[PDB]
Amino acid sequence: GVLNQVLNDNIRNGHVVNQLMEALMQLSRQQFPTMPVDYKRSIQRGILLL
Amino acid sequence: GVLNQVLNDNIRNGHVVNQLMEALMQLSRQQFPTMPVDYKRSIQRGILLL
Repeated sequence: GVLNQVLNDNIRNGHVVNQLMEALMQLSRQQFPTMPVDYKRSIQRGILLL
Repeated sequence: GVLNQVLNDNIRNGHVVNQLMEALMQLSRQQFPTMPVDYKRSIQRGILLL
């Protein structure tokens, strides 16, 4: 009888995080040409920690 | 009725900063063959600040 706001049924059986990891691993695999090495190093470590 | 020293009308609508940032990003992406890495690093950090 009651309306309900339900999640996707893909968030529930957690596989969204695999797409997230795919994206983050890709961004690790790139280079940051515009920016120095220390900045990229900081960011890529920050996402390896995830 | 009065003379006036008007600006360009491409400056009033801030677009010249795009020319500037494009030039700065080019200069950052280039290497400094003749010079060390600490100088390049300092310059490129100073360019990212802006």
